[PDB]
Amino acid sequence: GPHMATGQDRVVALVDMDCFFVQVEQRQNPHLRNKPCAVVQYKSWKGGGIIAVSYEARAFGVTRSMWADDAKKLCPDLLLAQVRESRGKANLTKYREASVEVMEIMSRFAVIERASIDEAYVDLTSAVQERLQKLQGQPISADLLPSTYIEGLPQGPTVQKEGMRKQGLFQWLDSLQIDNLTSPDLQLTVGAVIVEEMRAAIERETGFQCSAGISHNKVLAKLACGLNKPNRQTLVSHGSVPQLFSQMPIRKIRSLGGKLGASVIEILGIEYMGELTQFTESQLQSHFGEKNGSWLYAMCRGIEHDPVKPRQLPKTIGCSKNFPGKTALATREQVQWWLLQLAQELEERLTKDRNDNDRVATQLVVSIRVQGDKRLSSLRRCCALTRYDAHKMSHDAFTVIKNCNTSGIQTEWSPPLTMLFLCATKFSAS
DNA sequence: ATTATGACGCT
DNA sequence: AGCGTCAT
Ligand SMILES: Nc1ncnc2c1ncn2[C@H]1C[C@H](O)[C@@H](COP(=O)(O)OP(=O)(O)OP(=O)(O)O)O1
Ligand SMILES: [Mn+2]
Ligand SMILES: [Mn+2]
Repeated sequence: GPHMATGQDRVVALVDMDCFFVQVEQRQNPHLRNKPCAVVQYKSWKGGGIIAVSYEARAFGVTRSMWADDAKKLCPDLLLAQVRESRGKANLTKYREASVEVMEIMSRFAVIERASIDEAYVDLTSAVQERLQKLQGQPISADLLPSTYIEGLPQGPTVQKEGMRKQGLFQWLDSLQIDNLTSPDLQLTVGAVIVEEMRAAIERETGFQCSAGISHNKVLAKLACGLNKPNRQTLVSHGSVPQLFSQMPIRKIRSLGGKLGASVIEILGIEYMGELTQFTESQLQSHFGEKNGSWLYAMCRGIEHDPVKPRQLPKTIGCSKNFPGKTALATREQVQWWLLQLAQELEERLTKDRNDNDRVATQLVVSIRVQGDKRLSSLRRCCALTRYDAHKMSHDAFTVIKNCNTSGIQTEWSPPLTMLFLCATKFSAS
């Protein structure tokens, strides 16, 4: 009853760019705008691999991970933009720099947690409190929420999507008690007003559109974000959770998309997030461990406490390349040349990072994969990163891996390497 | 031959 | 530390 926490203490948003790498390429090249188009890396093997798809192209069935030649079978007029290649490898710098553009705009409104190259969480609790005093018990006009969906509405007592959106929004606003400065629903609404403003700023100042979710925690905010994409934002209230979760596959919730989620389904014989409410906390802890069990018990009730961490910059800087099938590295000279290529891109990014962000990495992590293994990584070894010098870093990387070579022969490498990875970690201020 | 990343958990 | 999981 009165002592039962409801996880309504915070206002959290998740802002996620719409078909991000595609929009970066469409800003650069106007011919690609408002077209079925995708971003591809490499070209020689089956037209290259698709890593981003415009909403026009999705309508034809084009998806991420599809080969471009296969995508063209679904969409013959599909337009393609290629990822830049430097030192023999895909180079994602243009998209990292576009990410920074967006992150710096978001940071003007609130402290953000960078969650990926194209999304960040926002803790809006304080900003909401401030806007609420500005408002002075003034009602929130629908005009302040021109792209917002209220999940679960309209309900009860109609043909257009925008018409439905506004119907739901009006039901929501009509019910709001604006007199209470601590009503969670009011706080979420004001949160949504601020995110409309954030999203307008991102679009005005970069040309990029995005979607967003507004709720009381990160997991619900992310789920909300995807409910109405592209170019829209969705408010998921605490009250909307039982209906929303009653038909929500468990795999849809962040962190449950893999083996744990499959185990929840198999062991408990359920399909939907809401079905978890029928287990005790101890029951869930018995199956899934103390931490997961407690997390699941609260999460299926819409409650989660993971903070929006104040971190805008990535914690690691890495450079990775696969060498699939017959391209696998089988000579020492091969392995050394590619370590140098990776090390050279790493040095470039590290040096820029040091100038921009007043920090220095102190540890170099080296990872490889060997033909036959189908783990992502076969071996991970660390060494000291004492200077930003590609020749030194690549020599050091070779040193820490060179005894993986089963070859009795100096010059040959066996088994061949199907992946190399250099990652700079453990930053210190400088 | 679903690539290039990047965060966090376990022991 | 080195490995595994989950993510975009
Ligand atoms: N598995 C991947 N491999 C390589 N790059 C990826 C992968 N997933 C995502 N990316 C890149 C390209 C994406 O444009 C960008 C953002 O990813 P994501 O938010 O999942 O989709 P998206 O922004 O392209 O479309 P949308 O978010 O509108 O569905 O990150
Ligand atoms: Mn996105
Ligand atoms: Mn994303």
